[PDB]
Amino acid sequence: ETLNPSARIMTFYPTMEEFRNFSRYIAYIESQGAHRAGLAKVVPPKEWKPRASYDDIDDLVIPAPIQQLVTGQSGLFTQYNIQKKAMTVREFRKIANSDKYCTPRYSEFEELERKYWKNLTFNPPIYGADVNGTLYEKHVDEWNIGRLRTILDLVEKESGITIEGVNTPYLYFGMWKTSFAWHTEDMDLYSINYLHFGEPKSWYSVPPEHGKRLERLAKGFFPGSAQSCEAFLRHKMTLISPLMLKKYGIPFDKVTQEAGEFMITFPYGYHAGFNHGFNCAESTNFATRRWIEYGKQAVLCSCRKDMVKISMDVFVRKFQPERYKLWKAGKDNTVIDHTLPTPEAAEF
Ligand SMILES: O=C(O)CCC(=O)C(=O)O
Ligand code: NI
Ligand SMILES: [Zn+2]
Repeated sequence: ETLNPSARIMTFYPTMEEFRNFSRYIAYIESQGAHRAGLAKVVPPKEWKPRASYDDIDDLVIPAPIQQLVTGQSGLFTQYNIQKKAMTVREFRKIANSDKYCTPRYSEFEELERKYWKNLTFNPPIYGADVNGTLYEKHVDEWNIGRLRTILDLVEKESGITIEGVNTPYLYFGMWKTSFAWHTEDMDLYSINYLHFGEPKSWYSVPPEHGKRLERLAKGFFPGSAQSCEAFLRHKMTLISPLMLKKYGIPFDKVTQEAGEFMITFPYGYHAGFNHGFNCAESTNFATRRWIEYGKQAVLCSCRKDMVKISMDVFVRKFQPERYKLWKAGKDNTVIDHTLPTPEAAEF
């Protein structure tokens, strides 16, 4: 409980030498207590760039843009997705920067944040989300979201299963007021998010050690949804204002991600946020040894069946051989300490 005791969102500025080993640097920031906030920012070296120029993706296709309809009141909302026809990045950007959809004028972030929560349910925006692809140049070896080199790859490499968006990269083309609802990652994995260009992306995060409190709140406020899946928040449709969190004593922090910056989310870190205007982000999941225990206890959506589900078997057999027999029987009653860093952090 001694590292990052206030559990506030931390920001890191790795040197080029520190930057080169991804898994090692994650181990480092966890040794600093970064994981306790559920979310961390990493600012890459000035020298580092994922791609020389972004003026050649104009014809990139967004096959399934989503119009985000939001209904609700008193800081509690549900988001409904309407799939729109395919469109190109040009067409998206022109719509995004049009007077109908562009960022309103404002002075400070808190003003814009207020505008977001006041106008969430009006003028439904369009989000170019979940686009399969990468904007990295193929020769970039540092923090390449396409090939992060973590133990998550045991899913693809050993068992030959590709899960789109999970061990493959996703692109997100945002515009003003496009939202991502409160969620942890599938199987309570880590996620990494790089903002390639454009207006900022703002984030809310709840410390993993208080994630159960957010779940109780959500269940209380959406009792119908709670009855259908135990894990209805995994639907990613649930929006809850910071005013409501504050009212019910749920600790959280806020951070704004700027172009050229990484965000890292940690296992069982609930997060949500919105885009300030036209931008493009790239995202995927990854794992560390610490994640394995979260994966084994992750509570999954029960109402759908096509939901992302990863067999933990290969991970327990490889990294926890001494409890594999116990776990297969279902007698593994390990309790997770959310304040503990990943073992790989010992050297720090
Ligand atoms: O930018 C977004 O739409 C949300 C990304 C996200 O939830 C993540 O990177 O874990
Ligand atoms: Ni996420
Ligand atoms: Zn469900």
